[PDB]
Formats: sequence, C-alpha cells, structure tokens
Amino acid sequence: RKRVSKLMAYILRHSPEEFGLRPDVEGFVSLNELVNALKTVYPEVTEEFVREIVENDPKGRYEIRGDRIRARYGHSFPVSLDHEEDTESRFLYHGTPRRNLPSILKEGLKPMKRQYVHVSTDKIEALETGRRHGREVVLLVIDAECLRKRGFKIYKAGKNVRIVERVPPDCITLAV
Amino acid sequence: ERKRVSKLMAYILRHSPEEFGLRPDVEGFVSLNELVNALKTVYPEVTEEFVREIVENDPKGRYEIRGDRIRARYGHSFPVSLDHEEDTESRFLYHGTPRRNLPSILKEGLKPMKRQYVHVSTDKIEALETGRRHGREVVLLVIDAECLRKRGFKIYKAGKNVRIVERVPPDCITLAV
DNA sequence: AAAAAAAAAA
DNA sequence: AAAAAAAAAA
Ligand SMILES: Nc1ncnc2c1ncn2[C@@H]1O[C@H](COP(=O)(O)OP(=O)(O)OC[C@H]2O[C@@H]3OP(=O)(O)O[C@@H]3[C@@H]2O)[C@@H](O)[C@H]1O
Ligand SMILES: Nc1ncnc2c1ncn2[C@@H]1O[C@H](COP(=O)(O)OP(=O)(O)OC[C@H]2O[C@@H]3OP(=O)(O)O[C@@H]3[C@@H]2O)[C@@H](O)[C@H]1O
Repeated sequence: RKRVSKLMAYILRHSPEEFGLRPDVEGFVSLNELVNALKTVYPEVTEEFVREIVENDPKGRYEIRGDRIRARYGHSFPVSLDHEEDTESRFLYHGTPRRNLPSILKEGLKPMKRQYVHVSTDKIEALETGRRHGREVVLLVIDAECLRKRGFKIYKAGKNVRIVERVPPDCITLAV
Repeated sequence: ERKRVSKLMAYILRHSPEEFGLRPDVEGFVSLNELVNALKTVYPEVTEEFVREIVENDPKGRYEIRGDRIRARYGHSFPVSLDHEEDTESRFLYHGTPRRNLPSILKEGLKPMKRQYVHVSTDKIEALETGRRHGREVVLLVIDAECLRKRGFKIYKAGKNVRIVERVPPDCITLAV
C-alpha cells in the first residue's frame, strides 16, 4: 500500500508523461490509464486497490472525480486547483531543517520545485514533513492573517495541508 | 583496450588500491604480479607484457616499474613518499583550469584539492588539455617557478612534463589567458 | 588517467 | 509521498 501510494505520488505530481499520461489543467488523469501505469511496475494492482489507497490516505492526498484521479497538492508542474479558501485558521505551521533558516528568515518560504508553498494546520505533520530533508528540524509558526492582509490566500488542499503562493518573512512569528 | 586498461590502472595506483586488495608501500609501489591479477578481475585478457607495454609507451611517464614493483608517479589522492628529482631548470610552468575557478585561485592560490600535490606542466598544450577535463571554458595559468622556489615550494619532476609542487601562492601566477 | 555499484534530493 | 535506471566529479 505504501509503495504504490509513493509511486502514485511520483506519477500524479511530477512525471506523468514519463508513463505516457497527459493530465488536464486540473491535474486529473483517467483512473483506467493510471492502473495500467501502476501495473507496469506492480502487476497485482487493481482499480479497487487504487480506490483503497485514495479512500484511506490519512492526508487526503488524492481525489477521484468520475473516471479521473489526481493528486490534490505537491505538484512540481503548474495545475489549476479549485480548492476552497481557508479563512478559518489563525496560525499555520511549517517544518524545515535548521540549515534553511538564514535564507527563510530573509526570503521567506518559497515554493522551490513545487508550484505552491505547503504548510499545515497541525504541528506534528509539519514537523514530520521537515524531517524528510534533515535531522535537525525546526517548527515555523506562520501568522495566517499576516498572509491574507498581504494578498496571499491560503487554500484547503488536504485534511490539514494548506497551499499558498509564498510566505513573506515577517509572517513567520516563531521558530522552535 | 590500451586506454581503458591504463585508465583503470590509474584508478588503482592513485586512488583506491585497497578495493582490489592491494596495499601500497610508502613509495606508492605495488607488486606488478598482484596488479596484473587485479586488472584481470575486470579485463581477463591483460598480461604482464601488456602492462609493461602501457608503462613503456605512456606519453606522460605516468607509471614506473622498479624490479617486481609498479607505481603511478603522481596523481595520488592518498599521501605517498616520492623520490623524484627537483626541477631547478624551468623558468615558467603552466596550469589549465576552468574559468569559474579564477576568483578562488587568484585569492587562495592553486591548492592540491583531493590529491597530495598541485599538478603543473612544462607544456602549454598538456596544461590546457588537463583543464579541459573539468569544463569547456579553460584558461592557461602562467607560473613563475622562481617565485615558488624563493617561497620555499620546491618543484619536482614527476612526469615527462608533469611537475608536482606543494601549492602555488597567488602572486606566483603572473598571467591568465 | 578516477572506476562503477547502488541509493535516493527536491 | 519523488520513482529509479544508469552514468560518471575529483
Ligand atoms: N526560501 C527558502 N530557502 C531555502 N529553503 C526553503 C525556502 N523556502 C522553503 N524552503 C524549504 O525547501 C524545502 C522544499 O522541499 P519540498 O518537498 O518542496 O517542500 P515540503 O517539505 O514542504 O514538502 C511538500 C509536501 O510534500 C510532502 O508529501 P505529503 O505527505 O503529501 O505532504 C508533504 C508536504 O506537504 C522545504 O524544506 C522548505 O522549507
Ligand atoms: N584554490 C582553488 N580553488 C578552486 N579550484 C582550485 C583551486 N586550486 C586548484 N583548483 C582546481 O581544482 C581542480 C582539481 O582537479 P584535479 O584533477 O585534482 O587537478 P588537475 O586538473 O591539475 O589534474 C591532476 C592531474 O590529473 C591529470 O591526469 P594525468 O594525465 O595523469 O595528469 C593530469 C594532471 O597532472 C583543478 O581544476 C584545479 O585547477
């Protein structure tokens, strides 16, 4: 389950054309074609097995609309997402290795290779995300009203994941 | 064939002889019989006569055979004790390097990097061809050899034209072209 | 003239 | 949650 969901993230977010799949402007690909692509590496994968990963994913990583499937965030190619805006959250969190602090405190959170900067409404998931890149990880606290007043709307892309264009430095209130 | 074996011989004698189960002495020498068997793990058709042909015909004097022992004469990334003669004849020496290294070289000077010694040449072509290994935009550095000797950095005759030195201070670099 | 296995950033 | 064959700095 974890292995296929990882390769599903690589296909839907980064290199769908590597498997001969062309996503539409919303990032959607046909579920039938992705199953055949997943079968190129793991032949035992079925459409039901794919619907299990989407239905049970603890982050709401994937979305199925009719006969199409997409990753809801994490893209490195630009897509057109229709997620609802988050006007509720007061604070948002981002985990990052300690080495990135001088540049983040100066330039703010940039999207890097992804289309959007990714933050979370949860401290654990934010810190867990940052641990993917290093050992000494710090928790960044982001004033969500600071972002809105500066014209950077936050969108509800996952259960707790939130995407935003970028985070200016003075919207980071605390590093722990 | 000849260029492929000579390349692998450069990797064993200069960089990782332990990977092939070879322990060099303090001069960098390895038994010629043991190196032949090491080259046979990759290229089974290599014989001692083939190896001796590479040493005798190498256009840079890369390798030295003393009795039953063989060594690379320079290029080492592990420290060795070389007995090469001192170069007291050369007035100028040459070093090729990519254009991007110039600001650092002009400030810190030529440093050995991963090798034991800085490598220069008495020949301009070989110096530029050495730098071409690292990039396209290569520049020719001119080195006053008296500047080096006066500053206590002796130059040694390691190859036909290759010369090894501890380091090259910046103000011994007279020209970059 | 520093070969080449095998692991995995962003 | 970016898989992964395969090539090659210094
Ligand atoms: N200005 C700046 N200078 C230097 N460095 C900066 C920077 N401004 C930002 N940085 C750092 O650059 C990294 C990019 O890495 P990148 O993978 O693009 O970003 P993230 O770690 O946010 O991951 C995304 C999603 O992917 C996971 O998978 P998922 O479980 O589906 O969700 C999770 C998660 O939401 C990151 O360390 C960030 O601080
Ligand atoms: N201060 C500084 N800053 C930045 N950069 C610097 C530097 N001070 C020096 N640098 C550059 O760092 C490179 C090291 O690369 P490295 O391969 O170690 O050096 P060389 O290119 O001199 O090659 C060795 C032998 O290897 C070939 O094989 P060979 O035919 O047997 O002989 C030939 C040759 O003598 C090099 O670009 C140098 O300028």
